[PDB]
Amino acid sequence: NIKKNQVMNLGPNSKLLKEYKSQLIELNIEQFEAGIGLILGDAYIRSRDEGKTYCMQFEWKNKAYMDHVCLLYDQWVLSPPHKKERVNHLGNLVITWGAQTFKHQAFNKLANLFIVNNKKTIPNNLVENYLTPMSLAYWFMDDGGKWDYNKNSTNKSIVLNTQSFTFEEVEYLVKGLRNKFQLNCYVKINKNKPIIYIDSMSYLIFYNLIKPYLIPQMMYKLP
DNA sequence: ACGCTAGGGATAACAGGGTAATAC
DNA sequence: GTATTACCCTGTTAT
DNA sequence: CCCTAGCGT
Ligand SMILES: [Ca+2]
Ligand SMILES: [Ca+2]
Ligand SMILES: [Ca+2]
Ligand code: NA
Repeated sequence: NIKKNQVMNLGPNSKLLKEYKSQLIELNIEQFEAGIGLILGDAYIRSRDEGKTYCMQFEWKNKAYMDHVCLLYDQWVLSPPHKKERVNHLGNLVITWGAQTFKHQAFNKLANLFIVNNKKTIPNNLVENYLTPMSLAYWFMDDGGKWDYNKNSTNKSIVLNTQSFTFEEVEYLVKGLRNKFQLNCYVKINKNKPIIYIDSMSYLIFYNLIKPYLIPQMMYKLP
C-alpha cells in the first residue's frame, strides 16, 4: 500500500497518487465532526466536478491553527502550508497561510450536510442531528469571538460571526443551539447582517463544551 | 463618569480560476 | 492533442 | 473580528 510519503511530491494526475487516493474511503470521526465547525467557520469546501468529489480549502492568519488543522486532515493534505503575502489597496502587507486537501468522494459526506433541493445552505436541524461539541469548538475557533472587547469588561457573552448566512439560516442555527445545548442565545443584527449572540449566562456551559478541543493559541477569543 | 452597543474599518477570510506535471 | 487536478493565485468583502 | 465613540443613566 502506497505511503503518503511516496506521492506527496508527484504530479496531480499521477497514477501512484490516484492509487494512494483509492486506499482512502471515508473521513475519520474527528475529521467529520470538526469538519462541520470548519465549514460553518473559515474553511471552504468545493467541487469542480459537479458533486463527484470535494476538497476543502484552508486559509488562516494564525500558523499554529493552520498546522493544527493540516495535522487533523493529515492523510488528505499532501503539502505543508503555503505562505501568502499580499498588498492591500492601501499598500499594506498582509500575511496569511494557505493549504488544502486533494479532492475525494470522502468529502461528499461533509458537503452534503449543506446541500438541500440542490443548493449550498444551512439545513434546519443540522445542529440537532450533527453538530457535536467538537463541531462547536471549531466553529468557535473559526468565527467565534467576544461580545464586549472593552478592557477590564466583565461581560462573558459570546458571539459567532455568521454574517454570510441568511437570517433564516442563522435563525435555524440558534434553535438547534438552544434546544440541543440549552445555550441562552439569539440572533442580533450587525451591519444589517446576522451574528449569534450567546448570553454570558451560558458562558460556562459553552466553555465546558468546547474546552477539550481548543488549542492554546485560540484561547484569546474567550472572555 | 462608565458600561454597553451598533457602527465602522482593515483585514483575515472565503470563492473561484489557471496551470505545470502525468497519462494515453 | 486532450483530460486530469493539487497548489497555488487573485478578486473581494463580510468578520 | 476587533475597536471605540458616544448614548443612556
Ligand atoms: Ca465564516
Ligand atoms: Ca477566523
Ligand atoms: Ca468572508
Ligand atoms: Na471567519
